[PDB]
Amino acid sequence: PLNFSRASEHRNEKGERISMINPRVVLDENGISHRSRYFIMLCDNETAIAHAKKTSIWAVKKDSSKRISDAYKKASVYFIFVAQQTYNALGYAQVVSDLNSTELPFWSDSSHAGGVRIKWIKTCNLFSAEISEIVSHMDHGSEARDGMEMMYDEGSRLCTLINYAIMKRIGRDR
RNA sequence: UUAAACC
Repeated sequence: PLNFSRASEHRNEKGERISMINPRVVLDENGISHRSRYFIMLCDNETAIAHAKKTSIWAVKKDSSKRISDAYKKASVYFIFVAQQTYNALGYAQVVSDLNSTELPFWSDSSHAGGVRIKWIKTCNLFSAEISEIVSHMDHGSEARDGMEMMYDEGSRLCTLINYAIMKRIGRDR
C-alpha cells in the first residue's frame, strides 16, 4: 500500500529522492519526476468533458497555465480527469500541444488562459475508493485543488488504478 | 481503452 508519510525518506545512494513505486525514477524534493509530470483536472461541467472526449481539446485555467506550459518544455505531461463532486475518474490523457490561443473549445470562458490538444490514453466513469482517497489527500492531506500538479507516485498510481478497473470491465464508458 | 518512462 502507498504511504506518503515516509516518501521523503526514499533515497538512492547519492541522496536523491526516488519513487516508492519504481526506485529507478529520480524525483525532486517535491516528489516530481522531471520526465513525466501529472496534473489533476477537476471537472464540474458535463458538456466540457463530453466535448473533450470527442474532440481531444481542453481549455487550461489561468491559475495553472504557466506551470503546465513550463512542464511541457522538457517532460511528458499528463492530465488526470476527475469529477469534482463525486471523484469519479473520467480518464487520463497526454498533452500533445502547448498552450495556444488559436484552438479553443467553444465552452472556454474567462477563467481559461488558452487551449491544449490532448491524446486520450484511457476514458472511463469510474468509482474507486483508492482513487477517491488519493484525490482527497492530494494537497498535503487535504482535497486536490483544480489544476494542481501531483507527485509522480500519485500520478502513476492513479494511472495503474484506472487501467486495472478498465481491464476488469469496471467503469468503462465505451 | 495493452499507460508512458526506467529496467
